[PDB]
Amino acid sequence: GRVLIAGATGFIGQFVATASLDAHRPTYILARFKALEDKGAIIVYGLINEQEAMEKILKEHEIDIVVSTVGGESILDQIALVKAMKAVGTIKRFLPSEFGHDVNRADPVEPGLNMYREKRRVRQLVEESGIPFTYICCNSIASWPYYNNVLPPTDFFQIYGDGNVKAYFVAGTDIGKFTMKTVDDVRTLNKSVHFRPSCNCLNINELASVWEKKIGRTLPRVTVTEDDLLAAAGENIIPQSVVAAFTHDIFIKGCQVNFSIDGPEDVEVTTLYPEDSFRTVEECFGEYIVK
Ligand SMILES: NC(=O)C1=CN([C@@H]2O[C@H](COP(=O)(O)OP(=O)(O)OC[C@H]3O[C@@H](n4cnc5c(N)ncnc54)[C@H](OP(=O)(O)O)[C@@H]3O)[C@@H](O)[C@H]2O)C=CC1
Repeated sequence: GRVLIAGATGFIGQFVATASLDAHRPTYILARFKALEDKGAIIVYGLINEQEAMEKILKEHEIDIVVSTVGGESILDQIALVKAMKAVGTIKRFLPSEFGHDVNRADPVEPGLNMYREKRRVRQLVEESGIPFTYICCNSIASWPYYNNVLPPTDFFQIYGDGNVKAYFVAGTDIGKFTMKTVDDVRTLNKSVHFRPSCNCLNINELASVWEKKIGRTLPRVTVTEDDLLAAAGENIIPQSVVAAFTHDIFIKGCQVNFSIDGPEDVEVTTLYPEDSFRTVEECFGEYIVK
């Protein structure tokens, strides 16, 4: 199947585009990069918010799989993309711009809640339009989780709340690799795919300690309270306050870990692809040290 990726120069999109090419999939990358092209990508021109233009591309290039990685501020640009895929009727799988939490289960404060409102709206449209779908709920990219946003700190650690709430951290390269595995898997059709690598389930205190090992010394630790984060969210400064709201949901409320994925509409990456190891946080934090 031919893959079209929208947002391939984006933060997440670069990993997904690169993984697709590595897997020897025919990959088309939508342009409003040199490394992408050298690796085999075909560049096509347009914007996902122009319905007619998208219908043309999907038809002319015989696209089977569409993956959108547009940013938090462009979620509703996908509305015209969904109408376009419904029109051409030949799409075998659509992955919207999801790449985070389960937007149905999580309940962040504003203004994070508005972004989830928009992603839910796109899901409703996808499902009513009968387009086959996969929702990538891949939790947190493996990084230092700065409340407003590279590298982890070298002065002091800001620890949210008790620093004892677990989250899942996934290498950008693993986000890409495992995402592309799902696009034509029978087991991920019309499912949410959750990324729960058991070795990468860490709290902020454990993240700090991993980093302390890498830098060969300790830093003081200071508390950033729940109210500190809610005050930052309450400023409604975009996109910083959005990240503050998500930080509160993850590290104060436990949103990544506080639900079962046992039901028929949820699958989990490590059980789908057994004996296929995720990179560790130790490993990722090791490559920052090469700078
Ligand atoms: N799990 C995690 O830790 C994280 C997850 N997220 C999620 O990942 C998703 C991707 O966001 P992130 O990588 O920051 O996105 P970026 O802002 O880094 O990249 C967005 C990409 O979308 C392209 N784009 C935007 N609008 C259009 C359009 N109308 N038509 C065609 N292309 C368009 C942009 O192109 P251009 O530059 O030309 O405008 C850009 O290449 C979001 O849903 C976000 O919520 C993102 C970061 C952290």
